[PDB]
Amino acid sequence: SFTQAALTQPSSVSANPGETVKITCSGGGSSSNYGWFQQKSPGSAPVTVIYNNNNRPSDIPSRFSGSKSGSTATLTITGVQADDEAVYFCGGRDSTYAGMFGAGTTLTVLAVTLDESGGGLQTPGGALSLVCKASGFTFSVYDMMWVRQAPSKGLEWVAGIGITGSTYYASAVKGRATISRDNGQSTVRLQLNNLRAEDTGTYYCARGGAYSINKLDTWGQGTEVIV
Amino acid sequence: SFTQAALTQPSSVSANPGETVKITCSGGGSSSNYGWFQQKSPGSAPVTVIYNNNNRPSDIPSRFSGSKSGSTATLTITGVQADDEAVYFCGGRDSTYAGMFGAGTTLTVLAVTLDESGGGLQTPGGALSLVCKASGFTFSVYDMMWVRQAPSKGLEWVAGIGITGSTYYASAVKGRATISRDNGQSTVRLQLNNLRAEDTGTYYCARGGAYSINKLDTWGQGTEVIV
Ligand SMILES: [Cl-]
Ligand SMILES: [Cl-]
Ligand SMILES: [Cl-]
Ligand SMILES: [Cl-]
Ligand SMILES: [Cl-]
Ligand SMILES: [Cl-]
Repeated sequence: SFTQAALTQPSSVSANPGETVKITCSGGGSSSNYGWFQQKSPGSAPVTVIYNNNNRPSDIPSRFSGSKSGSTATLTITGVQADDEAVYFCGGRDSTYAGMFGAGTTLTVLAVTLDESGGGLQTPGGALSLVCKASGFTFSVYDMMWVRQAPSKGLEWVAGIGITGSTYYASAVKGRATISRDNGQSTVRLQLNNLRAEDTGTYYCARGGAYSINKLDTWGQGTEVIV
Repeated sequence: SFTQAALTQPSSVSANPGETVKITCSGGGSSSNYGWFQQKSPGSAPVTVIYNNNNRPSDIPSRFSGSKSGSTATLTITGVQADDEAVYFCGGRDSTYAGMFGAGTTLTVLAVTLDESGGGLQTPGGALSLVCKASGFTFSVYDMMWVRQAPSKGLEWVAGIGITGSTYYASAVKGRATISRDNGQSTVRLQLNNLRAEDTGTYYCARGGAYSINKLDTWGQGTEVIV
């Protein structure tokens, strides 16, 4: 718990389209081999791009290749495309019978919008603060609201705010929630305290209504909250 | 908490490609209006397809239309495509200042694979059982393993099983985990007890190695576990 050992790989690498990118990883047991796994977003499942140092799965383009040299391995992507943007995890094993990963290398390849943040792990009885940053429109003339969705459940209205600052809250969160807006920063904020397990879920900000869900024309991508 | 009121919409509707589908929803305050939101998978953010009874956002095809009649509204999709498969939520407001949703209507439009299930919400100190169902290959001749990923963290090896039944566990779960396989049912099972918050995350089954992550050529889609 207070100790960890992982494979070493770089945090990030940037490339223009069409370039050849190489990412190297080191560590693992002395005779170990290596694989590489692509995860295009934290919510998508990894896929293998290279296994056993240098083999491609059938569904992977030939522009992906790999090699091993000693206790290092290298992933090469020729002709990088925007679609190749992802975190690439190396994996292998230690000198014992345990699997090991690297921390992952993020590959970066060099309109009305709403962007939520502030979620993550939370303690029962604790509090959270979510913020949505809007852009691409006159923020001050729109009502805004938050909607959430518990794991394997439907959409639930949480709170909303009108253009004169009137606020409205769902019974589920009454007494514990505060929604506010900062027209200068084009942000809306949702504070929620005395967290319960029922507060767990994905939280979306959306534009157009405060309590009138029918007026919503634009949704953020959400932020996950786990109590 | 022991009471709920929502808009009424049907659980599901099935259609062949090219058909015109209509889904109707009822309820809400007497003068309320309605919107419709598409969610293609529980992990993707909703998007508005209709708002204010009958308006389409600019990025939505004209094959989507809506109408309101009294305290009912209807979503129509002409020329349904496979890509239209999704849950469609209606939304509006009550007679008071609160937003309301329906439970959502699932639209159904009429190889080596691994499919995990058994996750969801869990209580600290409780236990869980995840199962992966394999198909498309001779299951009994492959090593299999589970990997997890905590919110906003990297991949972590959990446990693996070889073709002779040898099992291997990460230190994080030693004493609390049991991995098993049923070659007859092409399933692998991960039991985990005395759950801690650190056990929260998405859990993947993958084919090819028990502790040798480099041998993995195929990944499941994952199952989420929240303690
Ligand atoms: Cl070794
Ligand atoms: Cl207002
Ligand atoms: Cl409103
Ligand atoms: Cl009314
Ligand atoms: Cl074995
Ligand atoms: Cl192995």
